[PDB]
Amino acid sequence: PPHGELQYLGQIQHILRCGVRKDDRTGTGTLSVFGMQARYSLRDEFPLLTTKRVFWKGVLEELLWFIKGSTNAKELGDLGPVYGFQWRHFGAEYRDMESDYSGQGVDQLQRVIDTIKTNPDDRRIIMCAWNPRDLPLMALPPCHALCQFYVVNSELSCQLYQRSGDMGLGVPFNIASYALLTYMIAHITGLKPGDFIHTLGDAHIYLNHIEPLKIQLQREPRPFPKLRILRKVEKIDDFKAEDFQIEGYNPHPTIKME
Amino acid sequence: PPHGELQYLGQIQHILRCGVRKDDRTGTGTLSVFGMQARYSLRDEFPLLTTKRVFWKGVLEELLWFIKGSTNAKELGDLGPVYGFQWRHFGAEYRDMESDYSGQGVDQLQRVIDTIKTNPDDRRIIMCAWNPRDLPLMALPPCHALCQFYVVNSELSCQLYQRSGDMGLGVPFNIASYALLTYMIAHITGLKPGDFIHTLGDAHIYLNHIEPLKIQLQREPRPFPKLRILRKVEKIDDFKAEDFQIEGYNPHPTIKME
Repeated sequence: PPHGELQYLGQIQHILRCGVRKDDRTGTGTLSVFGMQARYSLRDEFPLLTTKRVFWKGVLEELLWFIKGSTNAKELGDLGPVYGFQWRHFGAEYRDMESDYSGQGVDQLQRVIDTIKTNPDDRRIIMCAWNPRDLPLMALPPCHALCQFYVVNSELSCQLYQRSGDMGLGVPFNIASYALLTYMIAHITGLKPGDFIHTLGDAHIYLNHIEPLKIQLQREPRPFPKLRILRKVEKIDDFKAEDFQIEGYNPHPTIKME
Repeated sequence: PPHGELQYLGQIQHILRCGVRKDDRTGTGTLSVFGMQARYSLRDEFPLLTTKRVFWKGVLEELLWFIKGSTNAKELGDLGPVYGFQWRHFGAEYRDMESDYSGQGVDQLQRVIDTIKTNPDDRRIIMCAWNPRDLPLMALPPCHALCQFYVVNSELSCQLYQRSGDMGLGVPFNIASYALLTYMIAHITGLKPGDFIHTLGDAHIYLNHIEPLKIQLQREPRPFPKLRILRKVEKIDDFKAEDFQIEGYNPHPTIKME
């Protein structure tokens, strides 16, 4: 039964071979394919990629920061609404990063947790993230990412749809990130993690990443690690970095893409 | 190079074999898998499924009705905001179906067309549809479907993400529907149709459809038809049913699912 990371390596191989040239916002070149999907099992393993060392400590710390709702870069400097502010205070008007937003906006993340435990069958267990630069740009701007949860047989699955995905830098970091979110939610709802499904719109490789990813393709995945939560934790806000332990992670060396 | 409909038949076969029992809103049973994707080429063919006769005339008429923005069921009886009203008047307050909503709300569909012709590289060419019953239900309710367009080399691609998909009845009808939308938009933006990518959250087969779909699996797809637009058309509002001709469609017989 093949290793999940073979999907990622195959998608990289496909973009290299079949991707078409397409420029991004800033006019920087990519090789691009529209529409991809991959599925990573979260059952007794954790999809932290092994063909390069992925920055797990930063996945953890940034996710914890989003879950706090912070718009204070210094906790990770008044950034405006980023993934925390929209995840915890969606639609509440944003003053400074120090302000007080209790009971203000939709709390998308708590709403997710609450629906899982009031109606696990619900097909609408959805949380969206916006790229901050889109918010001033237009009325009803499109989300950057939408995440859907699904529960069957006491297992929690998650599907992330991203309207674009940077295959070299952003995608491995996001697989780990939404896998960890799924572990965290499953933990507080008394469910077992199931699958993480990653779906992209414009899946792209930046031109300056082709060579480093060409070498990464030569590497054989090792068995994924396990993730342990080392405490019975109750509310999603109560998690801290020290509650998590990655086990049996043995990646190939770091690859710098910029 | 296999026929695109083999993907659909395979997904049906997978749900039958591996789907887990899961109830819908009304407590009706389905076999369910979370996360699927399929890709249908729109290049010199049109993905109107052939293992059963799909109701093309109703795909066309309902799509044309959505594009009108109508909330008048009699044009296809004051339904409230359905896919037209959100596609053409997103956020404008809805009185009666006869009212006057020019310049009211975001016109998601025109916005899509306008971005394709002002910035084809844009990764944010997105239009969402809501299930009407969700609108009174909560603040910032999740979309039912999100559709993303993509342009490279003068080809227009579309990805539909649906948070649930009824595999027996709804999915063939939606493949044809968003394929036709893609043909229509490509036509008015001077592009060639590219791919239609169909991605689902909870992909499910209703229990009472298992037997009919079991027979449908025994059938061999025929070559997809072609779709012709028989007029140079200018604005998306100017299309009419008689502008379209399906050619070389030779499906297997109708299958009634209810």
